Amino acid sequence: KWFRVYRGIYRRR
Repeated sequence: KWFRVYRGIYRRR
């Protein structure tokens, strides 16, 4: 996983 996600990019913290 990556760092804390945010509004604008689909990911998982």
